[PDB]
Amino acid sequence: MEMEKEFEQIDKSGSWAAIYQDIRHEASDFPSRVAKLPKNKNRNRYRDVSPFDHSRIKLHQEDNDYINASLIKMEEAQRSYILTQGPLPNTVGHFWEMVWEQKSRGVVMLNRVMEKGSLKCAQYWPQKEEKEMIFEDTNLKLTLISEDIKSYYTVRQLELENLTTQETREILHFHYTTWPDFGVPESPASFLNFLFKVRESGSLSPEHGPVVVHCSAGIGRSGTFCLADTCLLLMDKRKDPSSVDIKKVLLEMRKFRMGLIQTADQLRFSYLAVIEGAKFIM
Ligand SMILES: COc1ccc2c(c1)OC[C@H]1CN3C(=O)CCN3[C@@H]21
Repeated sequence: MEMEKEFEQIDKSGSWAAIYQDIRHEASDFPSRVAKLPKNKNRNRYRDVSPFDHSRIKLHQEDNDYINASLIKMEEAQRSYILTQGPLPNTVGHFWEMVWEQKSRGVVMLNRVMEKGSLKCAQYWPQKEEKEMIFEDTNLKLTLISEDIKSYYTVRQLELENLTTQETREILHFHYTTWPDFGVPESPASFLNFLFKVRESGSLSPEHGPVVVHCSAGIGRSGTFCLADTCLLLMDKRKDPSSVDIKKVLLEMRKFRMGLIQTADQLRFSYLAVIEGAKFIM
């Protein structure tokens, strides 16, 4: 079925939970043996969210190459994404090592450091120009260059220096600051505006390594972001845009990381975002 009328048909019939449970039943199951090794316990935030072995990002280290991060490679859309958890106190150096080694231009953050009165990820970037951060375990230096605070999101320019080689690179930090502590946003307008700002920066384009996107677990809000981006790109590429099937795209993405889209409300919100976004594109 088309999307917008499939949408109204699920609303009128109140069957979002049944649709979402079907997706959960059909989703791929692949091994995640490296994630479960005892030496990696303090590298995982949640015991039930792990990268598959076949698609995990490897650190360029011989001691321990493990990080909780997955490469989502979308062949028809010609887009790739790295989805990862919010960094932990003992993985902030690994996080920036990955950004460096994978040649990423941008980092997309969809959570606040504290939500619901609890810490959802480490404070992993500097807040003042004159107070830079040094990660001694991976030999990197990170400096805040500029910050632009808007009503729904903040964009930061950062400098990452590999202290071994003295090479430097500019990284863009796109921080969506207004996702509610509970539920999903009422309108997709600010989320879509944010997606378009990331696009306009070059961070999603083939001349760079894959964008790094995270929330707390790296599957819910993060899944909404890449699912909406890929569906909109396919609607531009194809002769028949009504052929784009958001449930099929989501199941394709779940071949590369488990659990993408965590609730039936997130599934409905993803439909809404693609529907509204397809009208603005034209
Ligand atoms: C309904 O709310 C929105 C918000 C943003 C946008 C929407 C609808 O339409 C599609 C794209 C096209 N676009 C740009 O190119 C810049 C921002 N907008 C995006």
